Amino acid sequence: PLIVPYNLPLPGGVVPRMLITILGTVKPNANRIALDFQRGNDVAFHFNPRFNENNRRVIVCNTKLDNNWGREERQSVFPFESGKPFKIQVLVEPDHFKVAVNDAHLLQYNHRVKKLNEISKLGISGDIDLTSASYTMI
Ligand SMILES: OC[C@H]1O[C@@H](O[C@H]2[C@H](O)[C@@H](O)[C@H](O)O[C@@H]2CO)[C@H](O)[C@@H](O)[C@H]1O
Repeated sequence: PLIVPYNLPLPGGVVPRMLITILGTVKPNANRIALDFQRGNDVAFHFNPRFNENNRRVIVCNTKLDNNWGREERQSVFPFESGKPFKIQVLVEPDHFKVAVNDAHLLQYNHRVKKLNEISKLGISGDIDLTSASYTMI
């Protein structure tokens, strides 16, 4: 497998029709998963499934600019399960990141960081075994 935290370069950054596919297994007793699309120190798109936030499972999305978190966008649909293999697909669209999990549309995140060509790293972290992380152009 791959080592977590894992950082995947996005050469020349992200562009519409770029599809990123993450395969992994959620650890038993997992607490968190995080995908961080980075523009230098800023986090353009933080995708953060939380398995126990006040005894609820929730996905938090946010952007971090100059070390400051913005308005969180929370999704209560939680297709992840401890112990079980997942597929995360992030499709870059002109106005948002489109996320599907195990082939089901999960959420959309309107681009707050506008310089898409400067979002050049994807950090992958959390309580998972990482099987594969790749991108393609569709
Ligand atoms: O917004 C993503 C960001 O959240 C941080 O935790 C927040 C928490 O979600 C919020 O409910 C609370 O009031 O403030 C905390 C600190 O901002 C996480 O620490 C961070 O990892 C990100 O996931």
